[PDB]
Amino acid sequence: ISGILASPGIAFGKALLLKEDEIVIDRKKISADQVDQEVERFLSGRAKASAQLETIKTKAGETFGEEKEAIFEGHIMLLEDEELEQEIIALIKDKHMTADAAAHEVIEGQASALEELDDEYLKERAADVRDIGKRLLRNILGLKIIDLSAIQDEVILVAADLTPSETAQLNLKKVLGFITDAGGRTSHTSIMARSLELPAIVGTGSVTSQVKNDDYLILDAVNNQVYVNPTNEVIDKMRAVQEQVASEKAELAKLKDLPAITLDGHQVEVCANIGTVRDVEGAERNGAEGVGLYRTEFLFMDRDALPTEEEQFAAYKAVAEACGSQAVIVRTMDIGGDKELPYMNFPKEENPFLGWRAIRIAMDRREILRDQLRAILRASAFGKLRIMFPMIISVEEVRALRKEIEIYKQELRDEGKAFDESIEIGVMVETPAAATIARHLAKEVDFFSIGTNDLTQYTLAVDRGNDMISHLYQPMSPSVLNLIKQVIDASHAEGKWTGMCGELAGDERATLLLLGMGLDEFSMSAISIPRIKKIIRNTNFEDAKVLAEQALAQPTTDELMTLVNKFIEEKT
Amino acid sequence: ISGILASPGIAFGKALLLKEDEIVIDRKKISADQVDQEVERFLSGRAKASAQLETIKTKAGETFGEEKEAIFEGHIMLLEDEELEQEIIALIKDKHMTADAAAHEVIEGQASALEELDDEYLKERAADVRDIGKRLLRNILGLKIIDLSAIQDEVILVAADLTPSETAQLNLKKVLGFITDAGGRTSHTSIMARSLELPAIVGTGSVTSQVKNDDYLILDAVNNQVYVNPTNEVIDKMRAVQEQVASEKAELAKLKDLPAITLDGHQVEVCANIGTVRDVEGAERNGAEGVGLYRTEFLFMDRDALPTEEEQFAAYKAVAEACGSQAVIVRTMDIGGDKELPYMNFPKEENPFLGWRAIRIAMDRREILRDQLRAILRASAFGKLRIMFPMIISVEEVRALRKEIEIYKQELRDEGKAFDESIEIGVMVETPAAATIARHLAKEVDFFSIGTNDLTQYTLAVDRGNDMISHLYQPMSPSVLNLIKQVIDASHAEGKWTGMCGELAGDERATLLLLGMGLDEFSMSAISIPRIKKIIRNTNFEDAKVLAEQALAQPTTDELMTLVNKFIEEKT
Ligand SMILES: O=C([O-])C(=O)[O-]
Ligand SMILES: O=C([O-])C(=O)[O-]
Ligand SMILES: [Mg+2]
Ligand SMILES: [Mg+2]
Repeated sequence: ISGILASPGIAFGKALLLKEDEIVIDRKKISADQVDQEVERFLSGRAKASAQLETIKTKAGETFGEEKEAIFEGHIMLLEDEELEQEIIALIKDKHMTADAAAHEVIEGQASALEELDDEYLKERAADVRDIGKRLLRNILGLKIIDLSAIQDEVILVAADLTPSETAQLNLKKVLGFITDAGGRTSHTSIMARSLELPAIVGTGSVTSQVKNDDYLILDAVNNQVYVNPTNEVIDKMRAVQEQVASEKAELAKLKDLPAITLDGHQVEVCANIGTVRDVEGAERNGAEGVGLYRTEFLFMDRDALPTEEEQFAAYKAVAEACGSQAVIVRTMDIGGDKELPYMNFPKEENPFLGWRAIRIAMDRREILRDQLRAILRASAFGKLRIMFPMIISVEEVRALRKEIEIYKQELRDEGKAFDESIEIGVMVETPAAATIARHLAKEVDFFSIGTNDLTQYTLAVDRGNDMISHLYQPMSPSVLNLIKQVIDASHAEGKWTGMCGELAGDERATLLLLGMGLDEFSMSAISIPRIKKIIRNTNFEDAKVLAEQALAQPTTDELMTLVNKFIEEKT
Repeated sequence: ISGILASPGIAFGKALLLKEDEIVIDRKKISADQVDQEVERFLSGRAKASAQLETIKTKAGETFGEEKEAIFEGHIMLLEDEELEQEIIALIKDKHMTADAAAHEVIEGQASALEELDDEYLKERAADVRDIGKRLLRNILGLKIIDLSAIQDEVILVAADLTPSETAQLNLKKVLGFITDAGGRTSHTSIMARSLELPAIVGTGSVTSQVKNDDYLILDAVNNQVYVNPTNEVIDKMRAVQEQVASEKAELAKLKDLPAITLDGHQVEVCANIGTVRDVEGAERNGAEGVGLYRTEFLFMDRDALPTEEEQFAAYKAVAEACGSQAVIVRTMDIGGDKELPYMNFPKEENPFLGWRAIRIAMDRREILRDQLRAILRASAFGKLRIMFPMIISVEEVRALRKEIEIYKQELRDEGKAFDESIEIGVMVETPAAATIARHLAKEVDFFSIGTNDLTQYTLAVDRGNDMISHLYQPMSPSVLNLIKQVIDASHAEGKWTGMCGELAGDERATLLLLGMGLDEFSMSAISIPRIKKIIRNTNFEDAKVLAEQALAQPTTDELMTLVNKFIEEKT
């Protein structure tokens, strides 16, 4: 069993397949003698659904507050609705339906009626009822129940795939790692997982049919294997591997306070990519100099509804303050990739990653763009904040966004609300357009950050979440690495600088190149900070610059890798 | 009603709605009277299914021959198999399911049984079974079945969307045009419609909800308006609008033979993109000097099976010969973005346009690449052909494919099979990767054709299919133009040439820029040949260079549109 290394670590744990068992309704009519057993089946499965809910309601009386409780209390009501035991019981008795057939039809009726009124609030109950519907049915049906937030024991997730949203809400005290059939190194799912410090392997093809619930697994995400029901002998070897990983952390932690300077005096900034306030420890721990990218999406995901200016402002305030004196590049919201914000019901697209994403959504719905930009400016009252925009392709877009920034700024001035007047405004360069037009853009913004995840996806036209072509996904191709050069240069030509938060900035393989190409700031998963700090400290910039120039002249990846390879053999 | 004009023309006819209708199975047990009913309901639902295939089968021993007719003979056989009649009947009668729920089950049953055996041949029979399940189930549930190839009367098609294959199967004598909710100017479906000279308007809000089956429309794909049940004095205005349209042809016609030479002596080629020998007619009609892109996919969607070496050869030979002295640029096959061929049953992808497309397939399944290249080469013994590859992303890919050609060349040599030893090989530059490494690629090929539909798509990360963001799909961006220039220049630096088969070549607004930027070859829908020829014949080339240069420095489309306009004002 072998996939793509996604997020590092070794994990020892029982398998939990997130793959939910299908609701198979028994459709054979029942007999008069059965009528009692079936009533009791439903009453039994209900009490069991009502159980799980009481223990999700008390959980949300804590880890979510005292309002999240009411939400789940309202659910319990929907389940224990006397219109339901009414209709359901009558279906079993009067039409000899299975308790599961009955539940299925009473629920559907209940939900369908609720929508058939012209109400947004009743349109929500119908979803609630259908979701309570499932819980009940699956409880009646005997099927297992999987609670991502409320996992009980230390497990390793095995699924076909995982959404960043799903990955968000994962209980960390309990999930030790995950493995998926599909995905790729550079999915937002894999990316997130890196800052959750959660080991993950993703391109497995078919883990979901090589692994069964409760198989003991060692997710070796150092050497890219999973072992299913391993011998004690294998476990022990894997425990030595686990320990060896810790020794490295220890040796590498010696770099924590050291700056990222090359042997010849060239300093670059080494920052962390974050998603949430909590990722900041990771950052402190790994010697971050600040935050090169704050993916605000992960906020919008962290919840069940669209965060207000108020709540965002609280959240960006906390991150700023949690970064003490250190700066933060807050990127405005990038939803629409492989980043579902489900609670919105944006319609399906044939190509989400070539779709209505990030900047395109906010510009379609100023409401969304206004709250956010407002929330960030108001929060730049309490920290050194920069603003950055995802998914820029045109100068036109940048200009429009600046207008908005200036409009929100006035509104703030007008309402006696403080913001850092000197706030720097930058643009992601993650689009072959933005790279092509970089000279121009460098004139309109304060800085760049290269998103090599998207730039690669788009340059090479390969979907970053698509295992089948992943061998074509090559951020280290002459294609992408020359676009990267262009961007960096365009920036310096205008006295501006370029960061990188794409996963390449964290890849040991790229550091010398990136370094020699004039990259100004490396933002990465906190875990990758020390190792990259290491190569930077053991590198001579001027030699890196000569190397990067011959590597980028190479016509194929291997010819290019080769140059890098020889250099590293000669230097070591 | 308006959307995005896709294919020019004005059609008059009754609406034919294309039913999205998705099969809903009635799982609820039926009552005991409903039995004779549903039994017969199945048999007749099937009689219909059987009937509709019966025309399709005979239209096959005509348009193709006995071997492609026998395909459906088998389909019929699988449909009429009494092993499924018996099973279906049993579940209606004994287990009291609807005709559809039984039929759903028995189909799924037979299909999974076939897959369970480890036989490529039966996995194919599986698919057929499922294919014919669909038709059976749609007939059982009386959902309408429009066989695009056997449309009775002159209609105008109205549909959610329309896939290239679908468009391929349109009875050209009876469908006079179409209108869809979704789509883009540059979607392959749109493009095919141009060579069929089929007026089309895509990307309306909701023509589906606004047009009734059998409404009288005047689809005006000249001015971008659809009239629903037009007033007779509107039926008149339009009829006169159609007159102007016809005179426009008559006038443009006069250039049929004239070369594409600017006033000051600069010549370019101007050719037709084609799909099928049948398009050669339009090309000759519109003064094409050769074929700049022979989208071989289209030939593949002209059939219900993968065309073998021999079928391809014949098809290519015909084209080569229907082109007389003229050169055809045969592109190897490009399946897998918005152009699937259903008969391949490839699996779904999250982003087809960033997925396993074109060359990525032929390289993962050599039989496909081999048959085809074999066929092209052999056809080159019969007329001037060139080979060109789609979706090229790296120098790696090109070398691997040339190496492939060389192998296939020898085999032909060894089998006593002529091929043009002079045969030139080039590549689509339609990826920002390709554009970026254009210099490198130019050493490795004889020529380039820039696919701006794709290049635009990836450079801007905007899906050619996605109407919601169509406003961002701008091949006339400073970003795409720059990349165009960079490619042309690459060509010229090696002493090769670049053509263009993307829709920009045919776009009146790019013609002066494309020209000024030194593009050697334009290839388009045949219908665009005269407009562009006209523009070319009436420009001064030197002036265009100056224009091009200016345009390439603009950071904004608008600013670049201005140049173009002041030119047109001052210069003819
Ligand atoms: O957003 C990013 O970090 C990227 O696309 O690489
Ligand atoms: O294939 C093409 O011609 C394109 O993408 O423009
Ligand atoms: Mg990105
Ligand atoms: Mg193309």
